[PDB]
Amino acid sequence: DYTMVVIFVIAVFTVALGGYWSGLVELENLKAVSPLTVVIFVVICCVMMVLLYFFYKWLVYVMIAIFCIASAMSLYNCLAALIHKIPEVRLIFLSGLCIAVAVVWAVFRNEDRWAWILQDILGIAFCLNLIKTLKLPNFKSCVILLGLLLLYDVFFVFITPFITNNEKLPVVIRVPKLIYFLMPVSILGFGDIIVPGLLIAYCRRFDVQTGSSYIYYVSSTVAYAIGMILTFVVLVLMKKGQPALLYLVPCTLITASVVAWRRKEMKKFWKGNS
Repeated sequence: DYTMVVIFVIAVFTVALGGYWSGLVELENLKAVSPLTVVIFVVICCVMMVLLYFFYKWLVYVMIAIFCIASAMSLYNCLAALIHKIPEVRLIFLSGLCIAVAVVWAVFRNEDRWAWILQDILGIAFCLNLIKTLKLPNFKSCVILLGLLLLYDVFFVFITPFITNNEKLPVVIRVPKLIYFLMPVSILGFGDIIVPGLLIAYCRRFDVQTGSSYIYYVSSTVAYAIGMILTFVVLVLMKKGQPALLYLVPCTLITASVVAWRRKEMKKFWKGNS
């Protein structure tokens, strides 16, 4: 099907652009001018999932509204830069366009014919903003967060078989089967684009901080693409829904570690340039 080639492009240029955009912000700061909170992150986080499981009805609409507002803000921030490069009334027009798109998507949520493109655009903007704004301070935090979320995925795949209202969470990216375009789905969540996206952004940021090159950014992006290809290959071969993190976290972490080791730049990479 011609969706494993489309969702591979949507989920790779979003990560690559987010990492490059994050490194572009860091270049201006140089020019013009956590290990203990993991327990709280685990607690609070899983509490949110428990609340979603217990109060799905009246807690899916608040999640939808939060997604609408956050995606509208992120889309405005993303589209602002492109026009800032191009040589206020225009800014308020862009804000109106973004809020109109968000409200149109919110109204047309269950129209599965053309709401998927609006959800994909809003989600791409949201991920492109979360990859840039969220600043992981050091590779220790990157490893901790990626390993924790890999363990969360493992729990996802190891608990659901034991167990086995009409709304749909907007946390996912939906693409129909692009072979005759009812339509089936090709779902890829936000946590498979953001969580390694933060690591590739950190690789680009560290590369910008240390001299001027593209080794870490290119290596992380290539390894992420290869991990996505491996995920698709495993999905095709074994007729089972395998979480993408399980194949995206090792491929990126291992290659970052190898690049750091084979460059005498591990100590700074692990501690941070600070």
